[PDB]
Amino acid sequence: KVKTRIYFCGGAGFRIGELFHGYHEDVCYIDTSVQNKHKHNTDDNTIIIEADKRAIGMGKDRKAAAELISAHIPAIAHHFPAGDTNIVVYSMGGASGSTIGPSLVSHLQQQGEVVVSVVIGSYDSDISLRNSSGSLKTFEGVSSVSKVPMIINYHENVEGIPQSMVNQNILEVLNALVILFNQEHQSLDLMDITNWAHFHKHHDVPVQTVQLHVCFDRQEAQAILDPISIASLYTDPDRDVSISTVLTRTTGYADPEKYDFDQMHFVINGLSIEDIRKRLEERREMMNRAKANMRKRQSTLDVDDQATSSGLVFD
Ligand SMILES: Nc1nc2c(ncn2[C@@H]2O[C@H](COP(=O)(O)OP(=O)(O)O)[C@@H](O)[C@H]2O)c(=O)[nH]1
Repeated sequence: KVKTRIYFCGGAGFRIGELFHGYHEDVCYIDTSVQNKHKHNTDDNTIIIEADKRAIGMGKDRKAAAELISAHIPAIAHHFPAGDTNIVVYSMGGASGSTIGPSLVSHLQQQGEVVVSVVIGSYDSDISLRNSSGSLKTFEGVSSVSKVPMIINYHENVEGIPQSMVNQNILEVLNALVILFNQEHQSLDLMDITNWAHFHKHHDVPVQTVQLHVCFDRQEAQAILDPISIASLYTDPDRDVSISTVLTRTTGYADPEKYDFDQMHFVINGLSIEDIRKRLEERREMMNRAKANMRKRQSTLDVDDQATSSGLVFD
């Protein structure tokens, strides 16, 4: 098994993967569109799921995408087998990443794998907000069905903010995660990472969506409310000090000769998910208000009008 398999799904996943290229060898790409392919997509690392016969995307139709892709998931998972750790990357407001991604997480978690999702919330229209809300609900559904808390590292496409800034934050996270999982750190074993992610095995906590916060100093980790499970890396072992009360804690000692960071923390909590739910709820309340206030014009047809079988009408 590879140490870390990264699954880049849908357009956002493809774009992030193109930016991330060279930072990790064991990556793969799954989409419903050939258009999203770029210079780093090969026949060996990419699966394009064709619809009855073309691959032109799903255009934010989450239900259609799910109908298409669901039956292909076992084959895809067989083709790109799980790593010791697994990272799945996709947008929430689209159609393909937000179905392929969570479907892969569900399949992988049912096999007992360790999985983290890196995801993007959006709400630039009624349909994409509907998609992001469905995706948030999906995380909860996948947590329930796979019986393993679904871990999401969440990024919002804040209306008005250049997506390039969100992409950069995501790359920083993917880089940090790859280091965390690289199996080179003293005192940090594979089962240590496994039980950090699968903390539900040892604690009376709800099996539900949890949020992963990648923190680059002590103070950022400290700010995370009600932490459930924390993995910490130090280049100086003498700095290994528990930050706050936490259910599971695991630490690794990174080579200070190789690494120019003091410490990194990967903090899982549950509470922060509520902030996402609340944010989408508020956007939904605005959207429904706007919808309900849209003016509906009278038909241009009179009751005295006649139409031909093609729809031609003569005045
Ligand atoms: N931050 C960021 N957001 C993206 C990127 N690509 C797409 N998105 C967002 O994701 C939404 C869905 O697009 P896409 O991921 O291509 O949909 P999909 O192919 O059906 O999964 C878009 O409306 C954007 O809000 C990207 O490269 N970076």
